[PDB]
Amino acid sequence: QGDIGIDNLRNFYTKKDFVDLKDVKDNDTPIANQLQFSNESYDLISESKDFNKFSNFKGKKLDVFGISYNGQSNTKYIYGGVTATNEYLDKSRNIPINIWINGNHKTISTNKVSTNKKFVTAQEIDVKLRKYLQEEYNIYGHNGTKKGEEYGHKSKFYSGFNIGKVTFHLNNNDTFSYDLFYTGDDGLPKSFLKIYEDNKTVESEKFHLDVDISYKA
Amino acid sequence: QGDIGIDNLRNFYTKKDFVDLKDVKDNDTPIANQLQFSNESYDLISESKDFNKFSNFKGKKLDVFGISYNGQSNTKYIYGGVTATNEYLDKSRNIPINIWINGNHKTISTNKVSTNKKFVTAQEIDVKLRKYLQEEYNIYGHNGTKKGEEYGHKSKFYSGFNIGKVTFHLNNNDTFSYDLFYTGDDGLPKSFLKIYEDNKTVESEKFHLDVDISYKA
Ligand SMILES: [Cl-]
Ligand SMILES: [Cl-]
Ligand SMILES: [Cl-]
Ligand SMILES: [Cl-]
Ligand SMILES: [Cl-]
Ligand SMILES: [Cl-]
Ligand SMILES: [Cl-]
Ligand SMILES: [Cl-]
Ligand SMILES: [Cl-]
Ligand SMILES: [Cl-]
Ligand SMILES: [Cl-]
Ligand SMILES: [Cl-]
Ligand SMILES: [Cl-]
Repeated sequence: QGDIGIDNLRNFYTKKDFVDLKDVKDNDTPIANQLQFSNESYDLISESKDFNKFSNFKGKKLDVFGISYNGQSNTKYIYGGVTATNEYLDKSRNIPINIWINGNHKTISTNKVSTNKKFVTAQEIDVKLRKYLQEEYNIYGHNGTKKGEEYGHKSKFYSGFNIGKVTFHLNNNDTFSYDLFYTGDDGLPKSFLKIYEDNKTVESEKFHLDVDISYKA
Repeated sequence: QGDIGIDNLRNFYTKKDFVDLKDVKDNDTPIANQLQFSNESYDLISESKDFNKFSNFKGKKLDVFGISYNGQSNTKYIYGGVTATNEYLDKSRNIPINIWINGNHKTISTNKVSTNKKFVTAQEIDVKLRKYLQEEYNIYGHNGTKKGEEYGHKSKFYSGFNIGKVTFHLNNNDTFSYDLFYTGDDGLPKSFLKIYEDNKTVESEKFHLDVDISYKA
């Protein structure tokens, strides 16, 4: 009856704790499309369509960041999220953001959207960004504060917004974008998180974000 | 270590065959809190905290319905489950159900939740209901079909749900409820089935069910 994608976007992007593993050794299985990181409670399984990258990462110490969802028994899944552990930046870089809210542009940078990775996954930046947008603009509704109240509750999220895009602007002239309100075919994380299966990375010092949020009735 | 309550709720409510005995004579023991029904393989022992009811039932022909669990040697236990054999309905009555799934209400009646007893145990209705909810909504996970796939697998049951209630609405009214995810203190049937020890009955023609299933992390 309902759209499970609404609660799932809000939960998985803004309430559930992100995966944040540093310098963890992959288990080096024969599985071509997965890396696997074991701990005392569960195994985290990363899936990617970049088999060549994953082959190179087999048995290496790696960083993992993003959104996980439940697997059978003591397993959890994440799409991509994996980076190498060869070099880092000397400190956290806050990613510069150009943001348009109902067509009105401003700029912001925040400790809440930052990385010290030399190459960071687009996933890590995106999930941090959406958590921040929920905090500041209540984009998915029910953020639990008064921040973003000025935009109303007209959308099916009980928010002011139902259209939005994050655009990664590379030093290039290249870009790529994700839809902030994409719920996949069924509103389930196995579907909507699949956008991260390329394990796309960006050079952290050499990109910025353009963000757009709006409403259409 | 795991939560044995997960597998036990799934097994005892949805895989293990329910006790369904009709017009069986109690053995008329001196035991105040138990009735006993003997067959060629084992004795089924019903336990209740309603000593007055059990005293009245001693040595009578009775109906027994619910969930049994293992006793020593050739014995099995059930909490309550016992009704008299004086009168019945002319055919089975499907119990009307109001159900909320993630806050969305609909109505259903089904042959799978029905009784022809004039007074039926809340136990019989509850266990039938939960088997039906597993079939239709995969509430306890691993139902073995695609029904309920649309709710996902985020919960520790590998299902879309971790909060739920069945409410018996009497026509007076008077309600009482059971928690659909209660596992008792230890996850064992001797514990979680104890909710049925009152041998509570309802007048079958004069009640309906309100059911609520949802998820929180
Ligand atoms: Cl499981
Ligand atoms: Cl990398
Ligand atoms: Cl509004
Ligand atoms: Cl909307
Ligand atoms: Cl709402
Ligand atoms: Cl999809
Ligand atoms: Cl780049
Ligand atoms: Cl069993
Ligand atoms: Cl009775
Ligand atoms: Cl009917
Ligand atoms: Cl899910
Ligand atoms: Cl859970
Ligand atoms: Cl009643």
